Amino acid sequence: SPISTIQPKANFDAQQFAGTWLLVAVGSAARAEATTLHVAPQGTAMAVSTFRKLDGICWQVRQLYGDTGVLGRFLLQARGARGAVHVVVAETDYQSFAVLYLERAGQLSVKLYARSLPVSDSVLSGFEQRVQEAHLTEDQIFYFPKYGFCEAADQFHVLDEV
Repeated sequence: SPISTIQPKANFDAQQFAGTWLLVAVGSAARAEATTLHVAPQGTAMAVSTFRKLDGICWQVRQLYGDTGVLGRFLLQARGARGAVHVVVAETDYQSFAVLYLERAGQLSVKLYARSLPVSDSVLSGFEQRVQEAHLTEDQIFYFPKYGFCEAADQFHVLDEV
């Protein structure tokens, strides 16, 4: 459980974390992009919508980040075939960036989100420093497009995992 060694944002505040986040980069060993997150607090848990533009069409996936009893630590419960996904919001100033850790089947990934572009060089370097500390190489870092985002899908392109 590599993600259990990660400290969540102290006194994580869902209210300040709410809103829109843009995916900047992902560090993962896991073997059409431009992603956007819409976060809305639901008491203790967080309702999370993910939007991705594929071949011009915007798709939306509605999920629920369940409260795990530790502020800043969430759980995307397993969905039969889909293994459970542990989520941790580590570093974040709520106003410009967020570094999140995800774990599935014991495999840790690190994601960098921003409120708007461009992201500061300091945050980018910080993220890179966190990626190597998670035992991931520079070649396991994937930077997403700064163009191609979308944040609205019609009823025919919405997947509800809630």
